[PDB]
Amino acid sequence: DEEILEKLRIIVSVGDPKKKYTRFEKIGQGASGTVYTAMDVATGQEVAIRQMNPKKELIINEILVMRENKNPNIVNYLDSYLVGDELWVVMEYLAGGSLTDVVTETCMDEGQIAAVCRECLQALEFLHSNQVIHRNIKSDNILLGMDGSVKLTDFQSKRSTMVGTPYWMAPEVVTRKAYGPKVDIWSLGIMAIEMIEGEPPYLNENPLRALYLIATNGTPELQNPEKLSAIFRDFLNRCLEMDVEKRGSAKELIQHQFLKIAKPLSSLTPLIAAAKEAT
Amino acid sequence: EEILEKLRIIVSVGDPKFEKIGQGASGTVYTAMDQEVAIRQMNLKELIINEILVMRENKNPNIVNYLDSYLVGDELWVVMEYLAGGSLTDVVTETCMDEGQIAAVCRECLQALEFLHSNQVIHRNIKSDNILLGMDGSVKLTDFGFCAQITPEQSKRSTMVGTPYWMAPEVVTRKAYGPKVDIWSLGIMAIEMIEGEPPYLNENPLRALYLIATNGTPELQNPEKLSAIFRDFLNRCLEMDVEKRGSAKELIQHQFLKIAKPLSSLTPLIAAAKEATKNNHL
Ligand SMILES: Nc1ncnc2c1ncn2[C@@H]1O[C@H](COP(=O)(O)OP(=O)(O)NP(=O)(O)O)[C@@H](O)[C@H]1O
Ligand SMILES: [Mg+2]
Repeated sequence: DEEILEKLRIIVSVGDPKKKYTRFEKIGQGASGTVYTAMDVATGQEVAIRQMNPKKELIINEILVMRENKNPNIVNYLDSYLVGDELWVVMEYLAGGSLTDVVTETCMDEGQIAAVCRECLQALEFLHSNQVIHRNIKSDNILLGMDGSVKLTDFQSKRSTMVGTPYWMAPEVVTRKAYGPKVDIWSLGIMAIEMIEGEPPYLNENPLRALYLIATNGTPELQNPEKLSAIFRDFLNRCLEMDVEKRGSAKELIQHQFLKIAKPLSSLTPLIAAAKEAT
Repeated sequence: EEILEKLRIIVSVGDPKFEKIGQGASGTVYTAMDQEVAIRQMNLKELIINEILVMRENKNPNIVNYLDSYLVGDELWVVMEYLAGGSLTDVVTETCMDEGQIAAVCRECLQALEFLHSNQVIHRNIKSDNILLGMDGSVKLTDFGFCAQITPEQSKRSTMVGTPYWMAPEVVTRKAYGPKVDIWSLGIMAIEMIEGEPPYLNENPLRALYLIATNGTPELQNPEKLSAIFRDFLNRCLEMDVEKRGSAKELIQHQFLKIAKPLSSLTPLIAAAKEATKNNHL
């Protein structure tokens, strides 16, 4: 408990978070811990707060790592507090909802998809340079701002029965091989397909059949290949190479020509407006 | 929306009014009482609805008793009977069972299956992890999330449902299949009881699917250690030809079951498993 506490108390701030924040509202769904949205009473900034507390954790190290390493395209650590038999971690939050609501209720054009893909690749290049693998690049984990900001958020037994379909997972992942950061590039490709088709792949499959198809055939079958520009199709091909060596890195894909048709992020705000109206 | 209203409509809206057993996935499980009772909580589909409805409508002494359910939006609760003897997995994984103890478990499982199959229900997820044990050596089946309800109208399924290592070949290859898929899975559970693990467990789940699809009837590591009668029972459970494979009704009459010991013979296995688990944690 010594090492554990002391490191906290270096970084954790003094004060009562109960007075610094108002308008708490549950949204998680912790584990691990419970996650609320709330508002800074001094600045009006809206934040997300996770309250938790404990077998052990890297918690302190991640916390330390994320306080030292921030990036505009991820939701960043803001502050932390030890509150009684609890720990509170305060992180950034955005009010424009998830990419999956946009994907579900609108039809994105290639310029908008390129804008999103570019923001995500900026997050991924950053994370990968810090030896972090997200592992869950999917529309549910992309948060949008009212100004069109884009941030990544939220970053097994063989005997267990599979419940959800792990549609975003790379072949090397589903076949339980050793794997690296490029699994995130695969999931990005899947997410780009989701944006253009308006729903994730494998929707009509059992988890096991989907698992088999991913391992065996790799990329899902494009429902309507004719509809995509050559340059978008090239970008997808680069993301969804089954051979990890041939698959692009985040750094390389940042240079891809598809990203150069990206609209300004302001082009996403009409999509957020549609999605909120729809929901 | 529709499915969640359906779920809502099954649920009791009464006052549940908090010991812990262990936290699984989908979601985490807990102990309690009000008669000793076991309660599950989860906070999000049809699998839940199916499980609840199928359990409600198919009560039987060899099936874990469903009691009630209460939903709180957010989280959802399912209340079942508590079996304090743990799972058959703890036993096969930490102890050696004799043929008499194995026959006893097989008999009880076959009783559950004959009942389910007679009610047009296929379990599709038979494995030691889904067999729970009472402190008196009771043997009960759970986990009805993946069960299929068949009809003369539609008597077969073709979907890859189950857990790879226990799935029958006709299931993994997406052929039209029926209740006897459960008999295959029971045979694999018998292999767990002999060897500690189902075949191919060291392989990744997809490798296992391929091996099942290609190998068919799995081979024992040491067939010579088995009695001829036990070996015959296994052969009948794991026949590639569905027609030749035994039904639950048929296998209940098999000579292997005649050597079953009293269910009391299982409590020393439970004790050993408990002690082993304690060993593992320290
Ligand atoms: N009615 C019950 N009585 C006693 N123990 C139970 C009961 N139901 C579940 N358990 C146990 O409580 C734990 C619950 O976790 P759980 O996820 O339900 O099992 P698990 O199957 O091995 N994980 P999963 O593969 O996702 O189902 C397990 O260890 C079970 O053995
Ligand atoms: Mg189970």
